[PDB]
Amino acid sequence: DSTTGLYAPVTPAGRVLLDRLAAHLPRIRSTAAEHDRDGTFPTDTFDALRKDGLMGATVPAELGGLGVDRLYDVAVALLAVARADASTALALHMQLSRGLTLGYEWRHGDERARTLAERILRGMVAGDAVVCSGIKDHHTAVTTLRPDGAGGWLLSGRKTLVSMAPVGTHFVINARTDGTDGPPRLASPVVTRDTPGFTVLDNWDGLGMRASGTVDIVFDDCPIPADHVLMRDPVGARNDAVLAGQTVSSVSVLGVYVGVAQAAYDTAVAALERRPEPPQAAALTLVAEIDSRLYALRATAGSALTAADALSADLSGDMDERGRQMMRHFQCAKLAVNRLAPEIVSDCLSLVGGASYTAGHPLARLLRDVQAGRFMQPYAYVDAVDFLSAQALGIERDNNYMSTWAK
Ligand SMILES: Cc1cn([C@H]2C[C@H](O)[C@@H](COP(=O)(O)OP(=O)(O)O[C@@H]3C[C@](C)(N)C(O)(O)[C@@H](C)O3)O2)c(=O)[nH]c1=O
Repeated sequence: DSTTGLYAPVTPAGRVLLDRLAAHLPRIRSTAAEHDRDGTFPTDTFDALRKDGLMGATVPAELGGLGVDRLYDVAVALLAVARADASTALALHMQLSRGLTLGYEWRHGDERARTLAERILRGMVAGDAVVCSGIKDHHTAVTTLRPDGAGGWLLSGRKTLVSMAPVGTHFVINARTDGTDGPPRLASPVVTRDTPGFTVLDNWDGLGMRASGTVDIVFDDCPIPADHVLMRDPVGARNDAVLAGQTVSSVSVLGVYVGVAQAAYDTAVAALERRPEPPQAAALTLVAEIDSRLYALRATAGSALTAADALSADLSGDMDERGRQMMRHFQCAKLAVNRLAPEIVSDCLSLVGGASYTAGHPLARLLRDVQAGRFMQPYAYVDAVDFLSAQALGIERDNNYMSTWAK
Protein backbone atom coordinates (compact mmCIF):
# COMPACT_ATOMS: atom_id res chain seq x y z
CA ASP A 1 0.00 0.00 0.00
CA SER A 2 3.03 2.33 -0.27
CA THR A 3 2.48 5.67 -2.02
CA THR A 4 6.03 7.12 -1.64
CA GLY A 5 9.57 6.29 -2.57
CA LEU A 6 8.66 4.16 -5.61
CA TYR A 7 8.36 1.15 -3.24
CA ALA A 8 5.11 -0.14 -4.94
CA PRO A 9 2.80 0.67 -7.84
CA VAL A 10 -0.13 2.79 -6.77
CA THR A 11 -2.68 1.32 -9.26
CA PRO A 12 -4.05 -2.17 -10.16
CA ALA A 13 -2.69 -1.82 -13.79
CA GLY A 14 0.77 -0.83 -12.38
CA ARG A 15 0.54 -3.82 -10.03
CA VAL A 16 -0.09 -6.16 -13.02
CA LEU A 17 2.78 -4.66 -15.00
CA LEU A 18 5.12 -5.30 -12.10
CA ASP A 19 3.89 -8.91 -11.44
CA ARG A 20 4.13 -9.72 -15.14
CA LEU A 21 7.72 -8.38 -15.36
CA ALA A 22 8.84 -10.62 -12.53
CA ALA A 23 8.65 -13.55 -14.98
CA HIS A 24 11.32 -11.93 -17.19
CA LEU A 25 13.84 -10.91 -14.52
CA PRO A 26 15.68 -14.22 -14.62
CA ARG A 27 16.40 -13.90 -18.36
CA ILE A 28 17.22 -10.19 -18.13
CA ARG A 29 19.44 -10.80 -15.14
CA SER A 30 21.13 -13.80 -16.75
CA THR A 31 22.29 -12.39 -20.12
CA ALA A 32 23.25 -8.99 -18.57
CA ALA A 33 27.03 -9.50 -18.25
CA GLU A 34 27.44 -11.02 -21.72
CA HIS A 35 25.44 -8.25 -23.42
CA ASP A 36 27.46 -5.63 -21.51
CA ARG A 37 30.81 -7.19 -22.46
CA ASP A 38 29.82 -7.60 -26.15
CA GLY A 39 27.89 -4.28 -26.45
CA THR A 40 24.93 -6.11 -27.99
CA PHE A 41 21.18 -5.78 -27.67
CA PRO A 42 19.20 -8.43 -25.76
CA THR A 43 16.78 -9.12 -28.67
CA ASP A 44 15.44 -12.34 -27.11
CA THR A 45 14.53 -10.34 -24.03
CA PHE A 46 12.47 -7.98 -26.18
CA ASP A 47 10.87 -10.84 -28.21
CA ALA A 48 9.59 -12.27 -24.91
CA LEU A 49 8.15 -8.94 -23.66
CA ARG A 50 6.47 -8.44 -27.04
CA LYS A 51 4.86 -11.94 -26.92
CA ASP A 52 3.80 -11.39 -23.27
CA GLY A 53 1.87 -8.17 -24.03
CA LEU A 54 4.31 -6.02 -22.05
CA MET A 55 5.39 -3.80 -24.94
CA GLY A 56 1.82 -2.67 -24.80
CA ALA A 57 1.68 -2.06 -21.06
CA THR A 58 1.01 1.70 -21.45
CA VAL A 59 -1.46 1.47 -24.34
CA PRO A 60 -4.95 2.56 -23.23
CA ALA A 61 -7.15 -0.23 -21.96
CA GLU A 62 -9.73 0.89 -24.58
CA LEU A 63 -7.26 -0.27 -27.24
CA GLY A 64 -6.35 -3.61 -25.76
CA GLY A 65 -3.42 -2.39 -23.59
CA LEU A 66 -2.80 -2.98 -19.88
CA GLY A 67 -3.72 0.69 -19.46
CA VAL A 68 -0.85 1.67 -17.11
CA ASP A 69 -1.10 5.43 -17.14
CA ARG A 70 0.82 6.66 -14.11
CA LEU A 71 4.36 7.83 -14.64
CA TYR A 72 4.92 6.73 -11.01
CA ASP A 73 3.96 3.18 -11.90
CA VAL A 74 6.05 3.20 -15.06
CA ALA A 75 9.06 4.35 -12.90
CA VAL A 76 8.35 1.59 -10.43
CA ALA A 77 8.39 -1.06 -13.14
CA LEU A 78 11.54 0.42 -14.74
CA LEU A 79 13.27 0.44 -11.36
CA ALA A 80 12.48 -3.28 -10.99
CA VAL A 81 13.79 -4.03 -14.47
CA ALA A 82 16.92 -1.86 -13.94
CA ARG A 83 17.81 -3.82 -10.82
CA ALA A 84 18.17 -6.77 -13.25
CA ASP A 85 19.73 -4.74 -16.09
CA ALA A 86 19.83 -0.97 -16.62
CA SER A 87 20.19 -1.07 -20.42
CA THR A 88 17.02 -3.19 -20.83
CA ALA A 89 15.17 -0.82 -18.55
CA LEU A 90 16.31 2.20 -20.60
CA ALA A 91 15.25 0.58 -23.92
CA LEU A 92 11.90 -0.46 -22.35
CA HIS A 93 11.35 3.09 -21.16
CA MET A 94 11.36 4.33 -24.77
CA GLN A 95 8.46 1.94 -25.53
CA LEU A 96 6.50 2.67 -22.30
CA SER A 97 6.96 6.40 -22.64
CA ARG A 98 5.53 6.17 -26.22
CA GLY A 99 2.45 4.35 -25.02
CA LEU A 100 1.80 7.34 -22.76
CA THR A 101 2.51 10.08 -25.28
CA LEU A 102 0.71 8.32 -28.19
CA GLY A 103 -2.16 7.92 -25.69
CA TYR A 104 -2.24 11.70 -25.46
CA GLU A 105 -2.11 12.11 -29.26
CA TRP A 106 -5.03 9.63 -29.42
CA ARG A 107 -7.28 11.50 -26.96
CA HIS A 108 -6.33 15.08 -27.88
CA GLY A 109 -4.69 15.67 -31.23
CA ASP A 110 -6.27 16.44 -34.60
CA GLU A 111 -7.59 13.64 -36.85
CA ARG A 112 -4.27 12.83 -38.61
CA ALA A 113 -2.64 12.56 -35.16
CA ARG A 114 -5.42 10.39 -33.59
CA THR A 115 -5.34 7.99 -36.55
CA LEU A 116 -1.60 7.50 -36.64
CA ALA A 117 -1.54 7.11 -32.81
CA GLU A 118 -4.35 4.59 -32.73
CA ARG A 119 -2.73 2.46 -35.41
CA ILE A 120 0.70 2.46 -33.75
CA LEU A 121 -0.83 1.79 -30.29
CA ARG A 122 -2.79 -1.25 -31.50
CA GLY A 123 0.45 -2.40 -33.09
CA MET A 124 2.20 -2.02 -29.72
CA VAL A 125 -0.38 -4.28 -28.04
CA ALA A 126 -0.14 -6.85 -30.87
CA GLY A 127 3.65 -7.11 -30.51
CA ASP A 128 4.00 -5.76 -34.04
CA ALA A 129 5.21 -2.25 -33.18
CA VAL A 130 8.50 -1.44 -31.33
CA VAL A 131 8.81 2.31 -31.28
CA CYS A 132 12.21 4.04 -31.11
CA SER A 133 12.87 7.70 -30.68
CA GLY A 134 15.34 9.79 -32.70
CA ILE A 135 15.82 13.33 -31.37
CA LYS A 136 19.44 14.44 -31.59
CA ASP A 137 21.13 15.06 -34.94
CA HIS A 138 24.56 13.62 -35.65
CA HIS A 139 27.14 16.45 -35.89
CA THR A 140 27.46 15.97 -39.68
CA ALA A 141 23.75 16.56 -40.37
CA VAL A 142 20.65 18.70 -39.86
CA THR A 143 17.58 16.37 -40.16
CA THR A 144 15.07 18.01 -42.50
CA LEU A 145 11.75 17.18 -44.16
CA ARG A 146 11.19 18.57 -47.66
CA PRO A 147 7.98 18.32 -49.76
CA ASP A 148 8.22 15.61 -52.47
CA GLY A 149 6.15 17.87 -54.74
CA ALA A 150 3.24 15.40 -54.50
CA GLY A 151 1.54 15.41 -51.09
CA GLY A 152 4.21 13.60 -49.03
CA TRP A 153 7.80 14.25 -47.83
CA LEU A 154 11.45 13.37 -48.21
CA LEU A 155 13.40 12.97 -44.97
CA SER A 156 17.18 13.42 -45.07
CA GLY A 157 19.66 13.36 -42.21
CA ARG A 158 20.98 11.19 -39.37
CA LYS A 159 20.07 10.82 -35.70
CA THR A 160 22.53 9.68 -33.08
CA LEU A 161 21.75 7.73 -29.84
CA VAL A 162 18.58 5.79 -30.76
CA SER A 163 18.18 3.17 -28.07
CA MET A 164 16.34 -0.08 -28.93
CA ALA A 165 17.03 0.59 -32.62
CA PRO A 166 18.22 -2.89 -33.61
CA VAL A 167 14.67 -4.16 -32.97
CA GLY A 168 12.70 -1.03 -33.75
CA THR A 169 9.91 -1.26 -36.32
CA HIS A 170 8.91 2.41 -35.96
CA PHE A 171 11.05 5.48 -35.39
CA VAL A 172 9.62 8.78 -34.21
CA ILE A 173 12.04 11.34 -35.56
CA ASN A 174 12.52 15.05 -34.59
CA ALA A 175 12.95 16.91 -37.89
CA ARG A 176 12.57 20.48 -39.20
CA THR A 177 10.63 21.34 -42.33
CA ASP A 178 12.42 23.06 -45.20
CA GLY A 179 11.90 24.08 -48.84
CA THR A 180 8.31 25.19 -48.24
CA ASP A 181 7.19 28.74 -47.41
CA GLY A 182 6.20 28.79 -43.75
CA PRO A 183 8.88 29.61 -41.23
CA PRO A 184 10.51 26.25 -40.45
CA ARG A 185 8.45 23.98 -38.15
CA LEU A 186 9.30 21.26 -35.70
CA ALA A 187 7.92 18.03 -37.15
CA SER A 188 7.80 14.45 -35.97
CA PRO A 189 7.79 12.04 -38.95
CA VAL A 190 7.29 8.39 -38.09
CA VAL A 191 9.66 6.21 -40.18
CA THR A 192 9.09 2.43 -40.49
CA ARG A 193 12.04 0.06 -40.58
CA ASP A 194 11.46 -0.83 -44.26
CA THR A 195 11.27 2.79 -45.57
CA PRO A 196 13.86 3.05 -48.38
CA GLY A 197 17.03 5.04 -47.68
CA PHE A 198 16.50 4.39 -43.95
CA THR A 199 19.53 2.63 -42.40
CA VAL A 200 20.08 1.41 -38.80
CA LEU A 201 23.82 1.44 -38.02
CA ASP A 202 25.65 -0.83 -35.59
CA ASN A 203 28.05 1.69 -34.03
CA TRP A 204 26.93 1.84 -30.33
CA ASP A 205 30.04 1.49 -28.16
CA GLY A 206 29.05 2.76 -24.74
CA LEU A 207 30.91 3.41 -21.45
CA GLY A 208 27.73 2.05 -19.93
CA MET A 209 24.19 1.21 -21.07
CA ARG A 210 26.24 -0.99 -23.45
CA ALA A 211 23.30 -3.30 -24.31
CA SER A 212 20.71 -0.58 -24.96
CA GLY A 213 21.08 -0.65 -28.76
CA THR A 214 21.86 3.04 -28.84
CA VAL A 215 22.99 3.31 -32.48
CA ASP A 216 22.82 6.03 -35.12
CA ILE A 217 20.14 5.92 -37.83
CA VAL A 218 20.53 7.45 -41.31
CA PHE A 219 17.81 8.90 -43.60
CA ASP A 220 18.61 9.27 -47.25
CA ASP A 221 15.76 10.73 -49.29
CA CYS A 222 13.34 8.70 -47.13
CA PRO A 223 9.78 8.92 -48.43
CA ILE A 224 7.38 9.71 -45.65
CA PRO A 225 3.65 10.08 -46.38
CA ALA A 226 1.90 13.23 -45.10
CA ASP A 227 -0.29 11.29 -42.69
CA HIS A 228 2.73 9.64 -40.96
CA VAL A 229 3.86 13.11 -39.81
CA LEU A 230 3.04 14.84 -36.48
CA MET A 231 3.52 18.56 -37.10
CA ARG A 232 4.71 20.57 -34.09
CA ASP A 233 5.03 24.37 -33.72
CA PRO A 234 7.36 26.87 -35.46
CA VAL A 235 11.05 26.81 -34.47
CA GLY A 236 11.65 29.22 -31.58
CA ALA A 237 8.00 30.18 -31.06
CA ARG A 238 7.92 30.12 -27.24
CA ASN A 239 5.17 28.11 -25.60
CA ASP A 240 5.99 26.57 -22.25
CA ALA A 241 3.04 24.28 -22.88
CA VAL A 242 5.30 21.85 -24.79
CA LEU A 243 7.25 21.26 -21.54
CA ALA A 244 4.41 19.06 -20.30
CA GLY A 245 4.90 16.58 -23.14
CA GLN A 246 8.65 16.69 -22.65
CA THR A 247 8.09 15.84 -19.02
CA VAL A 248 5.71 12.95 -19.78
CA SER A 249 8.11 11.42 -22.28
CA SER A 250 11.28 11.17 -20.01
CA VAL A 251 10.42 11.75 -16.31
CA SER A 252 9.75 8.09 -15.57
CA VAL A 253 13.28 7.13 -16.78
CA LEU A 254 14.39 8.45 -13.36
CA GLY A 255 13.30 5.05 -12.04
CA VAL A 256 16.09 3.36 -14.00
CA TYR A 257 18.78 5.22 -12.00
CA VAL A 258 16.85 4.69 -8.79
CA GLY A 259 16.95 0.93 -9.58
CA VAL A 260 20.69 0.94 -10.38
CA ALA A 261 21.25 2.61 -6.96
CA GLN A 262 19.03 0.01 -5.27
CA ALA A 263 20.90 -2.85 -6.95
CA ALA A 264 24.32 -1.44 -5.93
CA TYR A 265 23.10 -1.23 -2.31
CA ASP A 266 21.60 -4.73 -2.28
CA THR A 267 24.91 -6.00 -3.63
CA ALA A 268 26.98 -4.15 -1.08
CA VAL A 269 24.78 -5.28 1.83
CA ALA A 270 24.81 -8.95 0.63
CA ALA A 271 28.63 -8.69 0.45
CA LEU A 272 28.91 -7.46 4.05
CA GLU A 273 26.46 -10.05 5.45
CA ARG A 274 28.53 -12.79 3.76
CA ARG A 275 31.57 -11.90 5.85
CA PRO A 276 33.06 -13.75 8.87
CA GLU A 277 34.14 -10.57 10.71
CA PRO A 278 31.74 -7.99 12.05
CA PRO A 279 31.64 -4.81 9.85
CA GLN A 280 34.17 -2.08 10.66
CA ALA A 281 33.32 1.51 11.87
CA ALA A 282 33.49 3.08 8.40
CA ALA A 283 31.53 0.23 6.84
CA LEU A 284 28.65 0.74 9.35
CA THR A 285 28.85 4.48 8.72
CA LEU A 286 28.72 4.02 4.89
CA VAL A 287 25.80 1.62 5.11
CA ALA A 288 23.79 4.24 7.11
CA GLU A 289 24.85 7.07 4.73
CA ILE A 290 23.78 4.99 1.72
CA ASP A 291 20.54 3.87 3.42
CA SER A 292 19.66 7.57 3.90
CA ARG A 293 20.84 8.79 0.45
CA LEU A 294 18.83 5.97 -1.25
CA TYR A 295 15.81 6.98 0.79
CA ALA A 296 16.21 10.60 -0.38
CA LEU A 297 16.79 9.53 -3.99
CA ARG A 298 13.59 7.35 -3.98
CA ALA A 299 11.56 10.10 -2.29
CA THR A 300 12.75 12.82 -4.62
CA ALA A 301 12.07 10.78 -7.81
CA GLY A 302 8.81 9.35 -6.28
CA SER A 303 7.59 12.86 -5.33
CA ALA A 304 8.32 14.49 -8.70
CA LEU A 305 6.57 11.49 -10.42
CA THR A 306 3.54 11.87 -8.12
CA ALA A 307 3.40 15.56 -8.85
CA ALA A 308 3.91 15.02 -12.59
CA ASP A 309 1.05 12.50 -12.73
CA ALA A 310 -1.23 15.05 -10.96
CA LEU A 311 -0.23 17.95 -13.17
CA SER A 312 -0.41 15.61 -16.17
CA ALA A 313 -4.04 14.64 -15.42
CA ASP A 314 -5.22 18.22 -14.94
CA LEU A 315 -5.99 19.90 -18.25
CA SER A 316 -8.34 22.50 -16.76
CA GLY A 317 -5.89 25.36 -16.35
CA ASP A 318 -3.20 27.60 -17.89
CA MET A 319 -1.37 25.07 -20.15
CA ASP A 320 1.84 27.12 -20.18
CA GLU A 321 1.88 27.13 -16.37
CA ARG A 322 1.16 23.38 -16.34
CA GLY A 323 4.20 22.98 -18.64
CA ARG A 324 6.57 25.09 -16.50
CA GLN A 325 5.55 23.31 -13.33
CA MET A 326 5.88 19.86 -14.84
CA MET A 327 9.40 20.66 -16.12
CA ARG A 328 10.30 22.24 -12.74
CA HIS A 329 9.40 19.12 -10.76
CA PHE A 330 11.15 16.96 -13.38
CA GLN A 331 14.39 18.99 -13.55
CA CYS A 332 14.75 19.73 -9.79
CA ALA A 333 14.44 15.93 -9.24
CA LYS A 334 16.69 14.93 -12.17
CA LEU A 335 19.55 17.12 -10.94
CA ALA A 336 19.28 15.42 -7.55
CA VAL A 337 18.95 11.89 -9.04
CA ASN A 338 22.08 12.46 -11.20
CA ARG A 339 24.12 13.32 -8.09
CA LEU A 340 22.62 10.89 -5.54
CA ALA A 341 22.48 7.80 -7.73
CA PRO A 342 26.14 7.85 -8.90
CA GLU A 343 27.32 8.70 -5.41
CA ILE A 344 25.35 5.78 -3.86
CA VAL A 345 26.83 3.35 -6.45
CA SER A 346 30.32 4.73 -5.87
CA ASP A 347 30.00 4.35 -2.04
CA CYS A 348 28.90 0.73 -2.52
CA LEU A 349 32.29 -0.07 -4.16
CA SER A 350 33.86 1.31 -0.97
CA LEU A 351 31.84 -1.23 1.05
CA VAL A 352 32.66 -4.21 -1.09
CA GLY A 353 36.33 -3.29 -1.61
CA GLY A 354 38.64 -4.42 -4.49
CA ALA A 355 36.53 -7.32 -5.74
CA SER A 356 34.26 -4.61 -7.14
CA TYR A 357 37.11 -3.43 -9.35
CA THR A 358 37.14 -6.47 -11.70
CA ALA A 359 35.27 -5.98 -14.97
CA GLY A 360 32.79 -8.68 -14.16
CA HIS A 361 31.70 -7.60 -10.71
CA PRO A 362 28.07 -6.27 -10.72
CA LEU A 363 29.23 -2.89 -9.18
CA ALA A 364 31.66 -2.31 -12.05
CA ARG A 365 28.78 -2.32 -14.52
CA LEU A 366 26.44 -0.34 -12.23
CA LEU A 367 29.15 2.32 -11.78
CA ARG A 368 29.25 2.73 -15.56
CA ASP A 369 25.43 2.53 -16.25
CA VAL A 370 24.49 4.93 -13.42
CA GLN A 371 26.25 7.82 -15.17
CA ALA A 372 23.95 7.71 -18.26
CA GLY A 373 21.24 10.01 -16.92
CA ARG A 374 23.75 12.88 -16.76
CA PHE A 375 23.82 12.81 -20.58
CA MET A 376 20.09 12.58 -21.38
CA GLN A 377 18.10 15.66 -22.50
CA PRO A 378 16.05 17.40 -21.18
CA TYR A 379 18.42 18.53 -19.68
CA ALA A 380 22.06 17.67 -19.07
CA TYR A 381 23.58 19.51 -16.08
CA VAL A 382 24.83 22.64 -17.84
CA ASP A 383 21.50 23.14 -19.61
CA ALA A 384 19.54 22.14 -16.48
CA VAL A 385 21.24 25.02 -14.61
CA ASP A 386 20.16 27.59 -17.29
CA PHE A 387 16.57 26.30 -17.13
CA LEU A 388 16.30 26.14 -13.33
CA SER A 389 17.98 29.46 -12.58
CA ALA A 390 15.83 31.19 -15.27
CA GLN A 391 12.65 29.76 -13.69
CA ALA A 392 13.80 30.65 -10.17
CA LEU A 393 14.57 34.27 -11.09
CA GLY A 394 11.79 34.79 -13.67
CA ILE A 395 14.04 35.19 -16.73
CA GLU A 396 12.28 34.75 -20.12
CA ARG A 397 13.99 32.15 -22.30
CA ASP A 398 13.24 29.59 -25.04
CA ASN A 399 12.85 26.51 -22.83
CA ASN A 400 12.25 24.05 -25.72
CA TYR A 401 15.62 22.21 -26.17
CA MET A 402 14.69 20.91 -29.66
CA SER A 403 13.66 24.43 -30.65
CA THR A 404 17.07 25.66 -29.47
CA TRP A 405 18.84 22.80 -31.32
CA ALA A 406 16.92 23.71 -34.49
CA LYS A 407 18.29 27.29 -34.04
C1 LIG B 1 1.34 18.78 -24.44
C2 LIG B 1 1.48 17.31 -24.16
C3 LIG B 1 2.10 16.42 -25.01
N1 LIG B 1 2.17 15.12 -24.67
C4 LIG B 1 2.89 14.18 -25.56
C5 LIG B 1 2.38 14.07 -26.99
C6 LIG B 1 3.60 14.26 -27.87
O1 LIG B 1 3.71 13.17 -28.77
C7 LIG B 1 4.80 14.20 -26.92
C8 LIG B 1 5.93 15.14 -27.30
O2 LIG B 1 6.96 14.81 -26.37
P1 LIG B 1 8.47 14.96 -26.89
O3 LIG B 1 8.63 16.32 -27.53
O4 LIG B 1 9.38 14.61 -25.71
O5 LIG B 1 8.71 13.91 -28.07
P2 LIG B 1 8.89 12.33 -27.99
O6 LIG B 1 8.60 11.86 -29.41
O7 LIG B 1 8.14 11.61 -26.88
O8 LIG B 1 10.46 12.12 -27.75
C9 LIG B 1 11.05 11.70 -26.53
C10 LIG B 1 12.56 12.03 -26.54
C11 LIG B 1 13.27 11.24 -25.44
C12 LIG B 1 12.95 12.06 -24.19
N2 LIG B 1 14.73 11.24 -25.64
C13 LIG B 1 12.90 9.75 -25.40
O9 LIG B 1 13.69 9.00 -26.33
O10 LIG B 1 13.23 9.19 -24.12
C14 LIG B 1 11.56 9.33 -26.02
C15 LIG B 1 10.75 8.19 -25.43
O11 LIG B 1 10.68 10.33 -26.54
O12 LIG B 1 4.27 14.59 -25.65
C16 LIG B 1 1.69 14.66 -23.52
O13 LIG B 1 1.79 13.34 -23.23
N3 LIG B 1 1.04 15.43 -22.64
C17 LIG B 1 0.91 16.74 -22.92
O14 LIG B 1 0.29 17.59 -22.06
